Amino acid sequence: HNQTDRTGATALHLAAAYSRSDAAKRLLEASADANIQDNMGRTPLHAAVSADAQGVFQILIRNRATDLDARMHDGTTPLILAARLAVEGMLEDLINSHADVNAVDDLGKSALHWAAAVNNVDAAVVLLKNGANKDMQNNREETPLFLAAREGSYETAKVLLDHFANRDITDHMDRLPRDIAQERMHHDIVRLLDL
Amino acid sequence: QTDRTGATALHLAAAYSRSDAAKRLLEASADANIQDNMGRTPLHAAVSADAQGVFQILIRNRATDLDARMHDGTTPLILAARLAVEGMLEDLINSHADVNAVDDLGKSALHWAAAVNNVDAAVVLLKNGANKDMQNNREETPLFLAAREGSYETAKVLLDHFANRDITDHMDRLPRDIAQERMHHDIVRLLDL
Repeated sequence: HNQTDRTGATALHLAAAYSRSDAAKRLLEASADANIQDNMGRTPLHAAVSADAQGVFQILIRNRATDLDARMHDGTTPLILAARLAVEGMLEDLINSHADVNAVDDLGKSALHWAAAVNNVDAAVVLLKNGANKDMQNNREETPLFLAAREGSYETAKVLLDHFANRDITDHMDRLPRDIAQERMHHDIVRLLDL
Repeated sequence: QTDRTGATALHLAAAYSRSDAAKRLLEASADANIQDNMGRTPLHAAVSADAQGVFQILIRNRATDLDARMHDGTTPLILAARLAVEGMLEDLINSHADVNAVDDLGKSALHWAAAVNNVDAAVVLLKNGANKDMQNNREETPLFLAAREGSYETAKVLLDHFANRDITDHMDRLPRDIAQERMHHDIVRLLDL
């Protein structure tokens, strides 16, 4: 019931991963724990996001006891995961359900850092519109703009610059976003930063 | 809905303990917090009907406002306190309802429990951080209200919680004075202990 398999997956994890809406509801009605962590610290909500299981995702976010800010064993939250995976809708649904927009994983990266690293531009816009700290530094003193520049995420770097993200905040080695873009040969980003 | 009393389908599911209906409406994105003519949401109606199945469905639904106010400021917790329904007041508290919210007369759920001598609710409320000394608009503490209404069991609870017996109403009456006035002999002697 709250019994797990070899991967630490409960029945509720499996419903998430397999898109079993009804099984998910019966489990939750029977007081099944919504926040049990599997071997990687994923709760069923992490699993619903990874599986892009829209039905179970909606059931889990509607359930008041679900921890929308639950952390995997590397501090990854459902919001960071949705940002990284670029699944449709879930990112904005979590935000509208009051997930913490500025929570960070264990390396100090927020959902916006990750939207920038993977060039998930729609996620960055939604995050920025809902109070994401555009100039947040992670443990390595990297801002989302720094990561965009490093990864060649032109479209997301442009959204951040249009939101007046601070282009002079350097990383732990004193590198500007312009510097890391130049080192990594992202000439288009260098040009964008020079405008 | 809404209908003639201002009841949506979800109010009616609450009033008649229809759990299947309530679940179906919520999963179809019905607004959990529509007020009827008296300012009741489906959650107030479930408390009033003592509808345990629908009550549980509603409180497990994230978007339900557990602290919703009727037109006199009555919250679900206050209503559960007044009515002395089983289970519901504790479940609201455990779901993080505001223990210290007040109706428009400034009465908290603890004020009400004292007034109706709902001693179990007083114990639960005090255990979860209720202000034992909170004064309402008329400057009445829950101890004062227990004293006035002859609520021995609840006045004992609040005294055991070191409620301040010296706090007076707007006419500067002690709980001891009002018990004396209303000839609640058990309370006066309770208070002289």
